[PDB]
Amino acid sequence: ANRAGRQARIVAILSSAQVRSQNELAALLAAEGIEVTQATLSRDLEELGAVKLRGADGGTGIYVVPEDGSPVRGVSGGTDRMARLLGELLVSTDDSGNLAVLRTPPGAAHYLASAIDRAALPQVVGTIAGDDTILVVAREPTTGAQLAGMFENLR
Amino acid sequence: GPEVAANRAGRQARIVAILSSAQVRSQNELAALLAAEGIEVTQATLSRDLEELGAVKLRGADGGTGIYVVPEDGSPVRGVSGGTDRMARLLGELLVSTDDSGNLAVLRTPPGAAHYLASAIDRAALPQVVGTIAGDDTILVVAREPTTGAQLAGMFENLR
Amino acid sequence: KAAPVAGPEVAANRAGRQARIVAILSSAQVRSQNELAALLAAEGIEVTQATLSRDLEELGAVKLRGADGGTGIYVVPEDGSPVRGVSGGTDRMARLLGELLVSTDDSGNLAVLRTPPGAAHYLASAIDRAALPQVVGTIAGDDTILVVAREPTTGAQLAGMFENLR
Amino acid sequence: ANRAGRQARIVAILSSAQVRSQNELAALLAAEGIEVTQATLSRDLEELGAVKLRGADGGTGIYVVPEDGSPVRGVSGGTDRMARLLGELLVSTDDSGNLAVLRTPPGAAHYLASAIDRAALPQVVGTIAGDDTILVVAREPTTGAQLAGMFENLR
Amino acid sequence: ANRAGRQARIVAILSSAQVRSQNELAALLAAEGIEVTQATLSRDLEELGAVKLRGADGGTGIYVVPEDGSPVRGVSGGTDRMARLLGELLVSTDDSGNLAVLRTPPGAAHYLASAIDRAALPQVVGTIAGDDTILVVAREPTTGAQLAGMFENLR
Amino acid sequence: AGPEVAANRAGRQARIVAILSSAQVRSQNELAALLAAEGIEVTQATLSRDLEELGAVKLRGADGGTGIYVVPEDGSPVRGVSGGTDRMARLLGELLVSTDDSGNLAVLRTPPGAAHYLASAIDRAALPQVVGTIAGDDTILVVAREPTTGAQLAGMFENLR
DNA sequence: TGTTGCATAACGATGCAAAA
DNA sequence: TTTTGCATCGTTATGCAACA
DNA sequence: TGTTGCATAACGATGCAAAA
DNA sequence: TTTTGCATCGTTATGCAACA
DNA sequence: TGTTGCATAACGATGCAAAA
DNA sequence: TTTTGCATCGTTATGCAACA
Ligand SMILES: NC(=[NH2+])NCCC[C@H](N)C(=O)O
Ligand SMILES: NC(=[NH2+])NCCC[C@H](N)C(=O)O
Ligand SMILES: NC(=[NH2+])NCCC[C@H](N)C(=O)O
Ligand SMILES: NC(=[NH2+])NCCC[C@H](N)C(=O)O
Ligand SMILES: NC(=[NH2+])NCCC[C@H](N)C(=O)O
Ligand SMILES: NC(=[NH2+])NCCC[C@H](N)C(=O)O
Repeated sequence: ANRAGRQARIVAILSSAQVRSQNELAALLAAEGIEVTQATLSRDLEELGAVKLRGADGGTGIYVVPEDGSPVRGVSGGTDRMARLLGELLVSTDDSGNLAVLRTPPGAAHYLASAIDRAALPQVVGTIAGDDTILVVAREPTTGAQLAGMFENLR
Repeated sequence: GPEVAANRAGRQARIVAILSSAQVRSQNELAALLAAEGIEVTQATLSRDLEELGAVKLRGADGGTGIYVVPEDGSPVRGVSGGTDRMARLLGELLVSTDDSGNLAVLRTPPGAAHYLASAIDRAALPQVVGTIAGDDTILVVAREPTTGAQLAGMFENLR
Repeated sequence: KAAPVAGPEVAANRAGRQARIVAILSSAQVRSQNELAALLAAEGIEVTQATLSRDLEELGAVKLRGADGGTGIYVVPEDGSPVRGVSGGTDRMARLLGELLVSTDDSGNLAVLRTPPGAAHYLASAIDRAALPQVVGTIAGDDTILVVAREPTTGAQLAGMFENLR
Repeated sequence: ANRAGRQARIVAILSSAQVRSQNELAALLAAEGIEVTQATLSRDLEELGAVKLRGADGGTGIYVVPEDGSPVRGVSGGTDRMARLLGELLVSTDDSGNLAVLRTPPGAAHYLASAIDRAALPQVVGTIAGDDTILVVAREPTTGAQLAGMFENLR
Repeated sequence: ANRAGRQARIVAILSSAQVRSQNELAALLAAEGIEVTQATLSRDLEELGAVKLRGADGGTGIYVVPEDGSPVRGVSGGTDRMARLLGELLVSTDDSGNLAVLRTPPGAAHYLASAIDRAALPQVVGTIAGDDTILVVAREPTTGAQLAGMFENLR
Repeated sequence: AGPEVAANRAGRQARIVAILSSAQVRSQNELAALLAAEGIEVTQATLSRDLEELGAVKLRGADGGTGIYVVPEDGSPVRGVSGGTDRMARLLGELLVSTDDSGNLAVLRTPPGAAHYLASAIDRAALPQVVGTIAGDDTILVVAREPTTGAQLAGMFENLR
């Protein structure tokens, strides 16, 4: 029942049991020989990298050891990221009234359009993408003409 | 404007927004940043929300108390699956017909409803589905072997 | 036609029934609501004329006189081709609106609605059927809808309507 | 005699009033001088071509005179129609298992895919369209190979 | 003479070899008995209809004999073509400001929208298609109202 | 006085296909001229690299040798040849989230909206073992042609980034 | 049927003292 | 010098009732 | 890592003279 | 009368370095 | 809040007799 | 010879309660 030897037995338990909470982890260890208290397990999981992952509607969650690196890749970034994509797949800029008209390679529309929404520009009312064209609605007083050139200057 | 909504649709979309561009490490903290927009809700629902959103409190700070992150569509959380409570709702609201062929399950919906339903299915991340793909009034659900298309169709059927 | 024996298993709700209704009215000569209830029954779909009336009323179906004498047939306007002359329709749009509407905003003659991912097209469809006289038409992406207000109505004005209507 | 001068006054009433029912049409005529009974109005509207149109969720409906020709163009046809479209915009046919893979000109996918659904082929489980590609799922025992060639033979 | 018997042996070589260049075609013939020079082969391929086809990212290319007729069907035409499609699947025209609103049969949107882009109308800033609706952005001074009626007059 | 094109491949290429479609280009240097006629100055070196990635072919239209340039229209890939990975491999390591399979199907996942973009590069690749593709928003279905299997395709995409 | 607040149990991280 | 347990309190989950 | 220009080799079409 | 080779020059491909 | 059945009023088409 | 009204009955709409 060594200290560093206990954690190696925890890893195995997790990779074959839906461990709900730390209490139930004391049990899975208890009936297994090794016996500890909730407080200390919280410490092991801490340094063991383990986390409490769950499905999209999977209630409480389960403790599991992260594999490759990051267990979850959450929602994308902001402005600087859009700038990079923008320069990568922006074909042409144009405007008409409060409207800015972006043209992209076939199918690339939605991807770029999303990156734009992500940046949450205060001067933008929202976007709509087709296949090779995006409409960017500017909010008063800002004009589509402005946005048009605006996108240009970070392509 | 933009004038957010006074419902789950509005609040949730607003929730993911914040958690994405901020360092939220506690549910009550979220309730504060929401209040900072005229969005007042109790921690009870917030718990019910980011649980339906599939949000996880990953330890970013090298010490216990970590941050909140919401898995980006297309990149479901590796390891877990759970999620039906909602899919079951939309399923009894949008499902027109179930049918199958081979390892494929063919769901039908009203016009335009295709993508919406499939999204809830993707979040459900069912272990027996490899993934989904939607058109306008049709969804294809790829059953992962040895599970069959017929079998999937059955599930969707008696689950509404 | 659709049975779990040799075909697609229809649903036990409005979604399923309605989609099945339009199907029949399209490939058949239905001239009475009770007749519809029969052809539906012929598929294990049993419903009363009360709801059928509520259904094809929400579907925007009309009893056009095809037979040169009074008693005509039923037809459901094809999306993109709304009925010319009338507009009415909110009861449903109002429902989906309070369920899918994330945010309302505007600019010029445009009203910008936001929805959850994928919900864009679904909502816009209910709006198209509503055929509001002050909207020229709609167009949806994935999480965004553009509603073109017809002059002199303004984008701001439309945004307001959608707002307090949920 | 007079019976034909009355109908000309009915046309005008309709083009400027939300006439709900035939009773309320007797009223609109009554307070206007001309007076008749429900039974006969049913006859006038009959031969006048008038119909009771309504919005998608517009409740009861209103009597109106059809303009150009047909007031409403309802849901499309069936098999023979698909055949026409099919020959018009089908680029290539192929298959793999229970799957038939149709290729169309850019964007034409959804249109053709719809025409296919309309035909409601008993040997088809449903379709899904992208931009220039459609997937047609065949139902056992029918194979995608069959459908593939099937489409070919009516292009 | 023998000149007509050599080409028949070239056809076969091509239908079973990735012939990169004409030099390597002299070799494939050389070690086969028949021997000629680069200059003359250029002439044979010329009248043999053969062409140098290649994949989308398939480098140099390969000589192959066209089968049915045209080996490649390239990007679509221009204005007169759009006119044909336009009359075929245009449900209704309308406008609001610099915007023209086209309505099509379900799913037909993207197809027609593409044909419009193809015409590259100088008075058009670009288009965006949904399912049964297209938005056509006019460029100043041209108004959506103009475009709206413009489309009408070639339906 | 019009749409302001871009100063990159995205802009130039889209502009290239435009010209080749509505014109009779019979030489690469000629293209460089018509491009220059729009403030688009590039060397024949890249133009060669461009219309090679576009899959353009110099088909003999004029009854004599010197023919014109045509770019195959999406949905109508060139019959006979396949080649094309250099680009698909790029987008693949940039947009591919996860690979999975089932039966004759390969299921690729991408970020939101990226689905169609990736699938397009795959379609142009015209791989002999793929019958075709179809994309949603964050998912692509790749139909492997027998005897090739879905699992097999998944593998390829995997170790190719 | 779907949703939210309230009040309470369930659960996890950490200071501080004792033990190996 | 370090590790574990105790005890505490910040944090998250849920039965239940109210309401629409 | 992705891209473009430069300079150079690789490659293909054609006039002109000799050969079958 | 036609066909092939020589030689030439317009056309296309690429190693390499520069640059971001 | 969304939905469906039940029972009832609202509504429209038609046979048959009287009126212009 | 035709047109309108009466009266009837097939057809469609809805308040209300039950239920989820
Ligand atoms: N699917 C296509 N190839 N469409 C071509 C035209 C696209 C249209 N302008 C849009 O972005 O909506
Ligand atoms: N209204 C339409 N766009 N119909 C075409 C799409 C139909 C096809 N079953 C799909 O869901 O992809
Ligand atoms: N995942 C996505 N496809 N996002 C696109 C969002 C913006 C896009 N213009 C729309 O119509 O909503
Ligand atoms: N123009 C495009 N977006 N092409 C993408 C093609 C992807 C796939 N073959 C589909 O039809 O969905
Ligand atoms: N089947 C549908 N998606 N219908 C809704 C269409 C929404 C909008 N009118 C568009 O064309 O984009
Ligand atoms: N934002 C969305 N459209 N989500 C639904 C995605 C459904 C399916 N995975 C697809 O890619 O088509």
